[PDB]
Amino acid sequence: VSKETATKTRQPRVQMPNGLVLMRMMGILWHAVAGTARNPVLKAFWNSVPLKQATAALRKIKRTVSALMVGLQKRGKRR
Amino acid sequence: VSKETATKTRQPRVQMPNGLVLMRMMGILWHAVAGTARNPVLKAFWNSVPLKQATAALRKIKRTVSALMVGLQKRGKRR
Repeated sequence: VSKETATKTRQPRVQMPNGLVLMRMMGILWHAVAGTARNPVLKAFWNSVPLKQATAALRKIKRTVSALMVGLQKRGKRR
Repeated sequence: VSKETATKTRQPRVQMPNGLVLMRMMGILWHAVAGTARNPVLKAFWNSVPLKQATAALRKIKRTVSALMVGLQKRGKRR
């Protein structure tokens, strides 16, 4: 549920599947470095983030975002 | 100065340099879908934002952030 994902993002006890948490970790860090947001339990999990497994997601999820970006451009001109 | 940029994130009159404003657009836009925070300044910038040229610039930065993670791995084990 997208409505749920939006609520779970930046919410205490973000203990969810690895494939889901690793899809929000960098998002939070993006604003954490230059902005705000620093939850105790979040920090603990972040300090426990694997090395190789992190890069594996970095080179995967980011590609999908790029694919969709160009994908929508293919349907920019209809009719 | 991260402390200086921090208070500029999601702040009105965010007329930052090309590479700087893009970094903000690649952050707040994500939160706008997974939460909230939709400033007219960003909406206007995104409205007139390039399509084909965007993917290229974004991918360029996507590499750097991922390279940093791998770079830290080479310094995870000190002595």
